[PDB]
Amino acid sequence: SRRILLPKNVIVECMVATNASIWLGCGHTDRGQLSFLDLNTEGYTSEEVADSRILCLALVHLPVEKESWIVSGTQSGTLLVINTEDGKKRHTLEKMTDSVTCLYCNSFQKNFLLVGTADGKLAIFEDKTVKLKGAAPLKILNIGNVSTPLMCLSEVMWGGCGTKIFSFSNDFTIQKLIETRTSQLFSYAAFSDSNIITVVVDTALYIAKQNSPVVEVWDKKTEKLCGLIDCVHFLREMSYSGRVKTLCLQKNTALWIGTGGGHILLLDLSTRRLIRVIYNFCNSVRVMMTAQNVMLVLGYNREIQSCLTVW
Amino acid sequence: SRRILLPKNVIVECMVATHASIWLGCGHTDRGQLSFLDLNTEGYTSEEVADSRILCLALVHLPVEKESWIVSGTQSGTLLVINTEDGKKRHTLEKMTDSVTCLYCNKNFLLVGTADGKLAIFEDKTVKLKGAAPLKILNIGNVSTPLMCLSVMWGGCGTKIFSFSNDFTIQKLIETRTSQLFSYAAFSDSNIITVVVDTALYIAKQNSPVVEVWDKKTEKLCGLIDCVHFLREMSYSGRVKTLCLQALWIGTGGGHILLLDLSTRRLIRVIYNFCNSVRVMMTAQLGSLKNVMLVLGYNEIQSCLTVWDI
Repeated sequence: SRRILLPKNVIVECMVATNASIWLGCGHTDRGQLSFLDLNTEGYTSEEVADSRILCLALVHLPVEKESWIVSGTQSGTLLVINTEDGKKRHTLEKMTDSVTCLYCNSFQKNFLLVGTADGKLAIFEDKTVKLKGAAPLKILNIGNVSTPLMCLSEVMWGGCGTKIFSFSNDFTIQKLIETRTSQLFSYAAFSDSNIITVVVDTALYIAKQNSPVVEVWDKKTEKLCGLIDCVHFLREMSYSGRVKTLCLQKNTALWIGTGGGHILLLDLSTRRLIRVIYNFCNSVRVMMTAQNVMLVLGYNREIQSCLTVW
Repeated sequence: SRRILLPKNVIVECMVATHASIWLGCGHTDRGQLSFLDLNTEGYTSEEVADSRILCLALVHLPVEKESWIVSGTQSGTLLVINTEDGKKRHTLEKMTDSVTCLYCNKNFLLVGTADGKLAIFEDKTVKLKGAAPLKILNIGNVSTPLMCLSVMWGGCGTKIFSFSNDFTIQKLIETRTSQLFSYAAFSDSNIITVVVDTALYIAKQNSPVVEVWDKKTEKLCGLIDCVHFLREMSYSGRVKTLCLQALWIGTGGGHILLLDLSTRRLIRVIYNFCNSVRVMMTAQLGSLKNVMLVLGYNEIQSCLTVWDI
């Protein structure tokens, strides 16, 4: 477990891992700046590659043809594809009608690039088609509207659009559509009327909402509330907001929760709840993800100092 | 609405009103101290009447024979009955096997819940007889599940809600620990301290900021009210101490009082820092057509009784 300090005032919007290194989208700038961080040497390099802020990143790897492409989704809707080995090899896919708010690589075996936009749409690209300039998506799913951003995808595929959880499979048709805005069992109603920010898929669906300390648990079959995890009460065992910022699952049993503060919770998902709790791990946990085995946690302190902890 | 300051360092464990004045059990003392407060003159008098702390009060009124008796249940299990008009008329009913933790007036009956999970029933008249035995004793729980609230009659024993109507059968027996799946597990694993019955059951648990709402028929959770989250619209504990129906009043461990709607579970009113700690909140009839709201709080201790009309 070591901490890697990023250059001062660097803000990280998005992050993807691959001498291990990571690609970063920068949020301290209104244009599209792509950064590269060597985890072994802690070296940081960046380049302006697009006209609008890079919101989300995805790494498309082609085992045949031996090529890795880094895909940047931007605030203007542009999908910029850049070659990992030769930066002079870069092009743009079809422009989205709104900002790109989600990038996921799925596999069905066929691999795909799923592109969620801010106007509630989900564009699907095939593995190979990412190499082609001006490439069009195989299909576009109109799941929401301009007011329901599609912000998270997890793996059948589950996703969050506004206050709705959606599911889709091979044919890319929306099978399950679950409205989470209403439930009589809600400990508090105002938290549940927020956009879903993250979805982790285990035996049940564990979702988090914007500016909400309550992780909701919904059932895949019955499409109803399974349970509630109130981070405020777990933290208090006292002025913590408990606002959930990120969810990360372990091998099978454990769930990491990064809160608005620097607090990280580790709960068991089988018969009890609380395993571990680290207070003031940073000032604010922003991103938490697994990579290949390894745990990456991006937090920031505030001038702004972003840090990447890894164990 | 007017507030009456009790003498300094007086602690009120239990409370019952009559017509206006109130009877108080004192908690600042290890023996059984009964106090009397005139709501018109704010005059306070007290007397040591028992050997152990008076935990509960009940006022048995007999319309025929025209007699009012004040019954005190104590920490040793003693049930002391005293005449309202003549204090020299006092006696003791059958000793309970453990401390008396609940006294309710319900043909009229006196229900006596104890700390070892038992409920003794006395008839209206039998309260006048020295050493009188109860009509029946229901063993609902055990030494570890005290019976602490009564409100058909519903009651709370440990983490279980029980029901009974004609005194010889426990009708409903509902385990409320099952709500571990929602909001918080440690809060739901606590003894029920108060129960209010309107259409669903609104229960509160010891050291819990979550008022649970259960269904009478399906015997399952209807909803949850988290006082911490309602108060935050910041270090408030939100620990519920008292529930009252009017709308639902909630007095918290702090000095905070919430007034929520039932049909819609929406927030009507919120009074912050009403005192340092709300302890009791109840309705009383101070005379003919006189419905009144009494709130006992405390603030080195200063207990106060706020009183307003409904």
